[PDB]
Amino acid sequence: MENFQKVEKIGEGTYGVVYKARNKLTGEVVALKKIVPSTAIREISLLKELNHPNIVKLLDVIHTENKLYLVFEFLHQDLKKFMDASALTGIPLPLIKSYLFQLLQGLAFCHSHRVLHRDLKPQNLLINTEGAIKLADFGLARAFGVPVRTYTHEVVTLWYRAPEILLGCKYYSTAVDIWSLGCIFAEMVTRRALFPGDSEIDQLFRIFRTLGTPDEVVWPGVTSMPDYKPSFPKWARQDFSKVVPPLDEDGRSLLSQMLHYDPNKRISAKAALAHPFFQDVTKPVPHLRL
Ligand SMILES: Fc1ccccc1-c1cc(NCc2ccncc2)n2nccc2n1
Repeated sequence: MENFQKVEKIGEGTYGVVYKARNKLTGEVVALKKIVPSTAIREISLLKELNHPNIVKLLDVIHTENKLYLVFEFLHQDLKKFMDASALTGIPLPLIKSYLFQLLQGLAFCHSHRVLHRDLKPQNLLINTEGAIKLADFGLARAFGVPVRTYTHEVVTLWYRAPEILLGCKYYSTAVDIWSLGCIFAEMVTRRALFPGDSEIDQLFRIFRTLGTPDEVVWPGVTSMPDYKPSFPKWARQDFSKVVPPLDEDGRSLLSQMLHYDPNKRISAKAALAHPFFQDVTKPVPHLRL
């Protein structure tokens, strides 16, 4: 750690403080994350090779005196701040589309290596002045787990959590990231979180109020999952035209596929990239005030 000068705290992450820092040597500006069982070290070490333009680069791992630090490529802003700033007029559809397209490429690459994110949210989707967006903290959930509360006791949000996780599936898949990204897509479009649950049941019931209570017809095997209760209320599914106006039919079609209940049938990142919604994708440059 003597090789880095902390510049400022840029966030309180799931696992510890996140700092902007400078490599006293090279002068490189990085993000430094404070987080060790050998299994966790091996998993993190493998992430050093999971390189892609839409994945925040893991530069190095420092483990000294039993304290662990991850060193990442630095990006200047997150999607949460950008959405808050763009709220009066909303993020233009071409930019939402470019961001969704890029995020799907990051997911497709990681998922091809069977690496999950598991905790996508606006706070870990990072943007630069060039119109790129990148996913931060990919693979960390498998290495360290996803706790109920962060190191600062902050509640880890449930808003983007896939229903199979909430229903107690032990061996959930890459589909959980597609669900989270669908929730984020809806939020960019409407300027409001889609499912802002404040407990596991409120999260689950919010999903059900919009998408309908799942049953054996739409999700074969759902009634067998650990946390499924036959006493869940039965809500009817809402039309997406009500849920995400004024998104066009291509976007609604893709969203509906990203929010399928049955994880085996939820669209993959690779298939989503081919959806007609991306026929006219471009790469606009966002207005960033840093
Ligand atoms: F991914 C994260 C989760 C939670 C907290 C921070 C992060 C977080 C935030 C950033 N940069 C964005 C930024 C820059 C300056 N001020 C604020 C944010 N960065 N940059 C690389 C990793 C990272 N992780």
